[PDB]
Amino acid sequence: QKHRVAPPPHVPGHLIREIDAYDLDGLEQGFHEAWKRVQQPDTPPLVWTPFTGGHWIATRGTLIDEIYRSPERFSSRVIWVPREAGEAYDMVPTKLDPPEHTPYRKAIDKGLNLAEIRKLEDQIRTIAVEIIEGFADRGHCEFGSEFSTVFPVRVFLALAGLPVEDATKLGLLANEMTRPSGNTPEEQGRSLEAANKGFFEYVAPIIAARRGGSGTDLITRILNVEIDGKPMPDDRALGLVSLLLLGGLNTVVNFLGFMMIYLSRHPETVAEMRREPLKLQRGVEELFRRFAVVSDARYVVSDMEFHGTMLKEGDLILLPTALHGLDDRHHDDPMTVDLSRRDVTHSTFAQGPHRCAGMHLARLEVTVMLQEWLARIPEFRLKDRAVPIYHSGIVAAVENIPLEWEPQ
Ligand code: HEM
Ligand SMILES: CC1(C)[C@@H]2CC[C@@]1(C)C(=O)C2
Ligand SMILES: [C-]#N
Repeated sequence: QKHRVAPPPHVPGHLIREIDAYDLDGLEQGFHEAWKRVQQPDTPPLVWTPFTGGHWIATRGTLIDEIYRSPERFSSRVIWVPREAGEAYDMVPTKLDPPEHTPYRKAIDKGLNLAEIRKLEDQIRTIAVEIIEGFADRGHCEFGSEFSTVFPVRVFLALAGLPVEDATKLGLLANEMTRPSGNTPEEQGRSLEAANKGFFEYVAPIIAARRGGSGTDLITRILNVEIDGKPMPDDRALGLVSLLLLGGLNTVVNFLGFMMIYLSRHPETVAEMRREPLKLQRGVEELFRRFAVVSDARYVVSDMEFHGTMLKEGDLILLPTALHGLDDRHHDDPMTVDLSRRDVTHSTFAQGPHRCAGMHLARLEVTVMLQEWLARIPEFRLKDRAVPIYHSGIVAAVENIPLEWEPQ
């Protein structure tokens, strides 16, 4: 049974669309495909759904880009749907607007800037090689459970100086953040609250131990960046370290599954990467354009008209990032990966002040993964008749990716 809310007075009937972000119509065919069903040639730039507590959805790339770039009009004070979950959410600095956001972002950038990420290339490569060597000779693997859920997790836990045995409990918390359980807004709110608390409980002793610490790990490094001349307060630190884990341990995992399903079905595209290593390197950003996974929100700061649509203060707008990179008004033949595509503009990492702090790390993980994968398993396919299973929410997920190849 689907929970519906009645539309508020300012939402006209002709803009209503029954879209469930947590269980999209057509999701069994794929997450991207399911969002693309929403983006029809004449569909309005903003539509309103009665599901998930009632909210807007931006349906075109130009709006998505603009909203992310405009924090004075579209605040991060709520970035999740339903509102109850968004109000429970306590991660830093994603809940902050400038100027409060800026010193926390500066602190994160001390650890995640491109020059720092470059130093990690060899470590990341070693991890990828070790995992791939476990199955390359075998001729098959279930890519989700044996690679995509393993590689980024080992990379990030190593970088954060945390034990690998914590991966399972952290993954469970992350799943309830990005796809909270429940069939009511209030239930999903409670699920998010519990997961967010679980994170805080995990990180609290780590913060206490690493304040003023001598560790070289990512957490010590970022934690000990001063905020306005003083140590970061406890409340902010909890949200900050939690966010690092949430993003670092999960988002790339999901991206890799979608990417690899496509590649498994497009041997010609894989062959291009194998034959031209620079095409692989220069083509990674096209993969980010094509396999967006985040759909999050902003809070309308003031009553306004935006793209011909009346919005009220407090309205939530969901931003399905896939609808920028895959917008046929921005990219011709948007569902094909064209490694030589010159314009790859997308909002896979969002835009504006919150534009993904981990984006250099994401790009490097994917680049290293492809290089080491193709070196050891040059050709591969999805098992005949296999059906991946898809999940939609604030971050998309996919499982059951059985690959097969002739060992080289
Ligand atoms: C495929 C990989 C990734 C994707 C698609 C992605 C996507 C995003 C998006 C869309 C945002 C903006 C959220 C918003 O403000 O509404 C974001 C922010 C962020 N991401 Fe990522 N991310 C990825 C990887 C990573 C990694 C590996 C990390 C490592 C910790 C990370 C850390 C962060 C942080 C700290 C923010 C908040 C930045 C701020 O608020 O200033 N991300 N990410
Ligand atoms: C939606 C996000 C991708 C963004 C960074 C990590 C994430 C899960 C958040 O909680 C904010
Ligand atoms: C970002 N996750």
